[PDB]
Amino acid sequence: AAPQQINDIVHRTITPLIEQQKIPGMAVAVIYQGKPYYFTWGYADIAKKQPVTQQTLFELGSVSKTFTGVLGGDAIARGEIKLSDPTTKYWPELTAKQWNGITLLHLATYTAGGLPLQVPDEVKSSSDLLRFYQNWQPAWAPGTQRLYANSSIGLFGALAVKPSGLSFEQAMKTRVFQPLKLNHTWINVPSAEEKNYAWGYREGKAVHVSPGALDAEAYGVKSTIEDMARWVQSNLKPLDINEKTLQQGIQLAQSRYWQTGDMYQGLGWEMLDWPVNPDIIINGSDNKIALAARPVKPITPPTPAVRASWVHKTGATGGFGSYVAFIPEKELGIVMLANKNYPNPARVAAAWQILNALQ
Ligand SMILES: *C(=O)[C@@H](NC(=O)Cc1cccs1)[C@@H]1NC(C(=O)O)=C(COC(C)=O)CS1
Repeated sequence: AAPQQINDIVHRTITPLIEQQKIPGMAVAVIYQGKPYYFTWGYADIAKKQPVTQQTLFELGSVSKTFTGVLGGDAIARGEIKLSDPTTKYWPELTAKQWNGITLLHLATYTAGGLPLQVPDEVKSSSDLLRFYQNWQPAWAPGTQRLYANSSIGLFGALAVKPSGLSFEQAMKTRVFQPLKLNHTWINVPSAEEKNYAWGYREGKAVHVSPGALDAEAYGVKSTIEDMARWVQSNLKPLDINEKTLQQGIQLAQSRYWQTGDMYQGLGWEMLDWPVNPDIIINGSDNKIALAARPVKPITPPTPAVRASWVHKTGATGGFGSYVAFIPEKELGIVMLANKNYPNPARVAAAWQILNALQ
């Protein structure tokens, strides 16, 4: 069991959320004074009456970008890449003139100048990808507008692993998942684990995310509530991580590279100063704002990770909705995994109500 205050706020917050949003299955972890407390509701498979458990795998959707950002941070710490490196250093075939001046930093932080939200479904092979990026015309100069984009950070992740000689999946397993003992976190779910893979539900139909180019880097990780609680713990307290470059990569992913309004862009993670205005984070998570182009101000040098921050990331696929938020100064965090893609503001409002009650 958990402290009664945790049980109380979680039951009082999540129960009406599930009823109002018609969520079939949900798992929540609260990290309180560094320790995890787990809660499950509902079904991973409705028709087959399989309950959500602490071993159920959920599609994290864009929460995957936090792993990509940390893996990139680890590569920086290893001396393998620098964020100021030009994109063309790692992909010399990207010869089109618009790529002159676009750095890894711009890719990682969605500031390359209008790379689109999605890689087109028609783009599958590395030859298709090259044609896509060679034909793309920026709307803005690099480093002026943030436009959230799988095609931007997805390319960052693919290029950041090139010096290592490893595939993106192998780099992620060897350099992030394995050192942190994330033993049930997968880019590709093995056959033997399919029994634990929840179905997502979209308009009442059971669905799983479809393959797409750069999916692993941008939205393709599946994980359990236990592994996600450990991921939060690791990002809350990197000084407990023994592998020095991973410790440093976690810190670098919470550095503040750009500001827009009151939010700061990290590597994958986004941050605001704590205490936050809850209306700012709730309303800012609505796709009307979160997917819009917004002007950025550079932070030179990037601010080293600030402990008194609200650090967070939403994620979705067609059938799933996920949210992670944590406050390093308070040793406090939350993971919310659900097998329905329900509106971002409802996730953020519930998470803030829980964490604010426990601060
Ligand atoms: C990040 O979470 C992101 N999801 C993906 O790009 C991965 C997906 C694979 C299949 C469907 S989404 C954002 N999620 C969503 C969503 O609500 O699912 C978006 C909504 O898109 C528009 C347009 O409103 C944007 S991409």
